[PDB]
Amino acid sequence: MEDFVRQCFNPMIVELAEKAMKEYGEDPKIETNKFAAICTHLEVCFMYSDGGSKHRFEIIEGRDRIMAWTVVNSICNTTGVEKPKFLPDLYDYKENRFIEIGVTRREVHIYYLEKANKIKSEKTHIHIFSFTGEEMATKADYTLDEESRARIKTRLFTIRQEMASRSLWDSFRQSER
Amino acid sequence: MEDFVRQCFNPMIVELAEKAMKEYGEDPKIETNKFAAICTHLEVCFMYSDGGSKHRFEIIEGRDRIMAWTVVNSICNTTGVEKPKFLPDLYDYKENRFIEIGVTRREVHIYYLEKANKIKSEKTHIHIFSFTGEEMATKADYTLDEESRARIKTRLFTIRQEMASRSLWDSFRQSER
Ligand SMILES: O=C(O)c1nc([C@@H]2CCCN2C(=O)COc2cccc3ccccc23)[nH]c(=O)c1O
Ligand SMILES: O=C(O)c1nc([C@@H]2CCCN2C(=O)COc2cccc3ccccc23)[nH]c(=O)c1O
Ligand SMILES: [Mn+2]
Ligand SMILES: [Mn+2]
Ligand SMILES: [Mn+2]
Ligand SMILES: [Mn+2]
Repeated sequence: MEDFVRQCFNPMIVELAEKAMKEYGEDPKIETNKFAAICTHLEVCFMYSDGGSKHRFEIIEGRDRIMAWTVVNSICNTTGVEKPKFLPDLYDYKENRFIEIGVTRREVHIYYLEKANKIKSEKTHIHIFSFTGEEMATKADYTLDEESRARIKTRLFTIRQEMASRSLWDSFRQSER
Repeated sequence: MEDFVRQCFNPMIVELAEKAMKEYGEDPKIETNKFAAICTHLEVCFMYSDGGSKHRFEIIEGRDRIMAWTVVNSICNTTGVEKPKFLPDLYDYKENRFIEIGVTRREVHIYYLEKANKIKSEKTHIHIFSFTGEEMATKADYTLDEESRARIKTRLFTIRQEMASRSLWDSFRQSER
């Protein structure tokens, strides 16, 4: 599974995931499933910010803590939108809202409720994806066009198939909570 | 001059410049001219990467050292281009070359020679801008279109005028070497 991650994900995503795990005392060599989950979530967030017009989204995930809050606070001062208690993943300049992106191996509705009642913030938009092709967003507002969401859902589908071909999918799908 | 920097530059550029100065033992409150020079160089590099087609440029400046070399090494493994000895500022996916960007207050030809004989690498492309409107590149290959270079040269012109209106230009133009 470790060799699959460094093979199907770019070195920039792999390095970001390795730093996030080591910041919590986890070895990517041992918790290889969470290693892949972080890479997958990072890849989806980067594809999400490329699926609209130019400069429509500001990336917050992947940045270090100080720069991430520098971007968040700069937006709240310029646009007046409320400041989130936790770091979101994107900001929609067109819709004037923060975006939280989730990638689940289980069911898409369980992850939305778990992330909605955990974020608590009324303004932050939520958009969940899954490896089987489902997606659900806040109030059915999927932000992106059907073509940009299709390449994200197809990308997750391709990842699921490659690990299934490598007999790594069921161990990955199982270890989510 | 310190109040001008935090006013005319976004908080993301200001925070990046403050970190770069503190990594060398310099206080942005005292060396305010180098504080502005770092912000200006960062702003030009970010506008440069927005002046072509989407995904035409990869940003290397502004990243921390580990991520910057992660991007550089990933490009040298994917495209086979030679690995630079020093971190460049951008990579041109269309031209398959690294880009070094310079912003000088003096003359544009002195800065090109000083940066050419210092980089020594034959493949790295050089592109210098100035606050008065001059620009020169490697072998007259300016990479960008005249419209994208115009908004960069106009931006530097606007910066020069605001500090001149604040009686800060001549102290800034003088402290370059
Ligand atoms: O998309 C998501 O599900 C998502 N979830 C989070 C949650 C809730 C807030 C904190 N947190 C973390 O995961 C912190 O990191 C670790 C938490 C626990 C164990 C970890 C082990 C290795 C690496 C990171 C870890 N934070 C988001 O920014 C986000 O996008
Ligand atoms: O554009 C350019 O002129 C440009 N110049 C450089 C030069 C040469 C390589 C090192 N270096 C530095 O400036 C390092 O930082 C400090 C060097 C010295 C003093 C400093 C004080 C405060 C903050 C940074 C400082 N490096 C580029 O990446 C680049 O883009
Ligand atoms: Mn996140
Ligand atoms: Mn997320
Ligand atoms: Mn540089
Ligand atoms: Mn430079």
